[PDB]
Amino acid sequence: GHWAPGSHILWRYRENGGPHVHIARPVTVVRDDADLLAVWLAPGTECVKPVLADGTPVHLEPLATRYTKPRTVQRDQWFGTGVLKLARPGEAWSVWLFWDPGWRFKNWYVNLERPLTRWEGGVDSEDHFLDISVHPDRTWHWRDEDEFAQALRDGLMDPASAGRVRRAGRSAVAEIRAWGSPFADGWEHWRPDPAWPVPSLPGDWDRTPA
Ligand SMILES: [Mg+2]
Ligand code: NA
Ligand code: NA
Ligand code: NA
Repeated sequence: GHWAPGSHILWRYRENGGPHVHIARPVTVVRDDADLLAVWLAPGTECVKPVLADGTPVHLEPLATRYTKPRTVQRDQWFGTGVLKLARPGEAWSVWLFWDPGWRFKNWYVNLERPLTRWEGGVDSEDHFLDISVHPDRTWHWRDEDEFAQALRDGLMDPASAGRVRRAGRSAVAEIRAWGSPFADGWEHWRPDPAWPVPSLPGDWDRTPA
């Protein structure tokens, strides 16, 4: 069914090309219905993320080896300001909103990704490398095209799957140009309940969907 608002769930990503969870983010359900899942990732939340096995942050590893060196997982507090994440069922992206301090809206970010798979504890995806940034003035640009390219060269995607990601990118860009959902929907005015606690990272955050 659908989770009640205020419910705590996990928003997760698998490792690239494998079954194990490498990102796990406890989030609070904002909305969950036939048209949309919306969740809030609060500052200070304990999350899991990948790191290189030698301790190098993934983003700090030179691009040539970023996707080839062995990885492990680390638990640590979410860095920086909170994120509201929105995803339509079946859609090969989610849209995340970020604000500067004092809730001054900054941008929407379209994260191209495998359509979320719902399971008992939350939703799982696989990241598709390419992102889009959208500004309040309705302009847009790609982000992480370099990572996308490298991931292709390293065989993390085959040309077919890469084609599908770019097709999704073009569909999201058509939505941005049309100023469709969720851009036009006023999520930038959304605020969390100040009563909501910060959700904990469950000890079994790594369990696979049955
Ligand atoms: Mg991404
Ligand atoms: Na979506
Ligand atoms: Na709007
Ligand atoms: Na919006």
